[PDB]
Amino acid sequence: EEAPWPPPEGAFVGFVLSRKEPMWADLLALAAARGGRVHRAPEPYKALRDLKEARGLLAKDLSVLALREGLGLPPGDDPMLLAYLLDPSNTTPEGVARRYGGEWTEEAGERAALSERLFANLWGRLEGEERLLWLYREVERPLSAVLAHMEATGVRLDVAYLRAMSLEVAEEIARLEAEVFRLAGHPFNLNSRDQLERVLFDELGLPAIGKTEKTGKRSTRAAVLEALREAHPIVEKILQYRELTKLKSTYIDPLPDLIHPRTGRLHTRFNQTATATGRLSSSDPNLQNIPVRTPLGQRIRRAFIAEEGWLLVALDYSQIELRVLAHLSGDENLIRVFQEGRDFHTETASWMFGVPREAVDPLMRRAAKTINFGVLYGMSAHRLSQELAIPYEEAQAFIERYFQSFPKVRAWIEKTLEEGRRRGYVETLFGRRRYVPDLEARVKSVREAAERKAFNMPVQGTAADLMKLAMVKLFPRLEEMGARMLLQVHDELVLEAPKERAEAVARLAKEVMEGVYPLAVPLEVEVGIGEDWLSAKE
DNA sequence: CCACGGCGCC
RNA sequence: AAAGGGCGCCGUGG
Ligand SMILES: Nc1ccn([C@H]2CC[C@@H](COP(=O)(O)OP(=O)(O)OP(=O)(O)O)O2)c(=O)n1
Ligand SMILES: [Cl-]
Ligand SMILES: [Cl-]
Ligand SMILES: [Mg+2]
Ligand SMILES: [Mg+2]
Ligand SMILES: [Mg+2]
Repeated sequence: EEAPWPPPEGAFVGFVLSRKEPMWADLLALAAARGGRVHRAPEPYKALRDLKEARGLLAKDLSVLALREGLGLPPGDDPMLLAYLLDPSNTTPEGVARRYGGEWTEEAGERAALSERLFANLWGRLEGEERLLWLYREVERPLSAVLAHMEATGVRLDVAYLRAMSLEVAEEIARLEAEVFRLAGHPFNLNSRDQLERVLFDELGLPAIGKTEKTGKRSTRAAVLEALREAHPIVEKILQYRELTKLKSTYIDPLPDLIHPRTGRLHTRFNQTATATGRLSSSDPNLQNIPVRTPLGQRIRRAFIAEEGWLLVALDYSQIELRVLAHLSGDENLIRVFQEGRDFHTETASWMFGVPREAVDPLMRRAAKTINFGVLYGMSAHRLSQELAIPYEEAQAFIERYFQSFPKVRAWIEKTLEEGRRRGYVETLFGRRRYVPDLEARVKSVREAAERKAFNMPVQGTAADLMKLAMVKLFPRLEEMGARMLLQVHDELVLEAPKERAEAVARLAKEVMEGVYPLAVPLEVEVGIGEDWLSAKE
């Protein structure tokens, strides 16, 4: 069953890393399988040079390690991508092997054999699924090479700035904690919401605003505290303490340790088979949880900087999910908002707060956004009434008035649920599927939860599909200009270009992103250039 | 790791 | 008056 290295062209690779992060790992073993015959590499790094592509489970990760080693080894077929298209609950090689056959072990030869076996199995299961195969060939497979480039290229950090920030934030946390304990009259677990609830609402007697979801306790969530800002001096201190503590522990302190000593850069890991709707995920750091608006969240982006002689170019799709909803629903009022170049959240804020659009400040706009997303995407009158501190019947009436402004959105939700009940799944514009078997559940809460998943997925997943396709379309032209693609998070992409090319790069990227796919509304992209991510994000 | 819950980012 | 989606974190249980 064994055979000498090197393998024939087209064989499936298997590999074992010393740790899960390819930029940080040694390649313990490398092997390839073809016709069930397995070829094991005598010297893994040397053997990488024999391969023309990385074809097999986790191909992107081997490509990342190859790039570190100065080798252009593009990722090719990967059964993980096939499995994820078949059903996005398929997210790990372990889970995929368990579901479809075989076993994910710690031996390279066995992994190579499994890759071959899973490719055949899953490819067969996809026969005739032309829309999923289009996603595979035109989005997922080429995107894997883009993600390999992003992860291996990494991004420069201003480590001196982070070190200073850590000292400054620690000092401020200490001051805040001390002042909180003084205002409270005693020390307590400032990280315990149960203890906070007691201090705020029993001991200091502040009025409670909201109830927690499941247990109906007095909520201490940020929105409640924000509304109690002027009720007691302790409140603003708690809010600040919570945020500083969180960002220090998750970003400010860990980031400098993630700088790779060989590259001098941070190598964020991107995963394209991780979420239920098709959104990309990042880890080490998870970029998702860096706040956009707060001073410290902004200071964190200031720590992400361009290489000397380069600039960062940051591009953000403006309200892409709402534009997708306009497209999918065909709602005329929604389409009109974007055709007329208006801001959805400002327009609706003006409507719901009864003030002119110019009077909609960022605080009001933030409040409106939270209401819009909650209402559009399925919040009940009960929850809305509690959070808005209004009677139930008033919240129920607001919801009806809201959808009366966008009548075809409701029609779209209903049609989507009707077809989903029939088919057992829902789909994005490009045909990415999420299975929703609980649409036929008899238990009311179980069925209704399935419905909310079902009509949310086509919007979020289509937005994600669009970003991924834009990345695929942009990448080769970027490389032609000597530029790099570094980060993707939220609705944003961050590139790095030589200073002399940055303006041309910004123009090209905006164009490619705005024209990625024709919709019933235009796509808008905001673009900025700077030596750091914050300066570029403006 | 799994469950539960509140809370936090988009 | 059963609780928007996605992704996380922590706490509590094991
Ligand atoms: N509470 C929230 C917040 C966000 N989102 C989803 C919907 C839009 C997407 C991106 O968030 P934002 O960029 O903040 O929203 P936006 O519509 O693009 O508004 P803005 O112009 O302020 O960015 O995340 C959501 O479902 N629920
Ligand atoms: Cl650098
Ligand atoms: Cl379901
Ligand atoms: Mg936005
Ligand atoms: Mg949970
Ligand atoms: Mg938040």
